[PDB]
Amino acid sequence: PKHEFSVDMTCGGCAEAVSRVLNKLGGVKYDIDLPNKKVCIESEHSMDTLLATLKKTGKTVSYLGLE
Ligand SMILES: [Pt+2]
Repeated sequence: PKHEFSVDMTCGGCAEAVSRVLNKLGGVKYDIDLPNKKVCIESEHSMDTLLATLKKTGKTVSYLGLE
């Protein structure tokens, strides 16, 4: 599935932090829209796992649904 999340990223370091947690999880194809504070993730990970992984950045995260 393709999941979209709102992630409260402020700058390049925030976008990097998101990338780092997703890279460590593995099994994800993602793209990060820093200006609009959004992250789209295609994977067979559960929405739950993806939410928890994004939250490891410490940024506020919410779920914008399936794409
Ligand atoms: Pt930042």
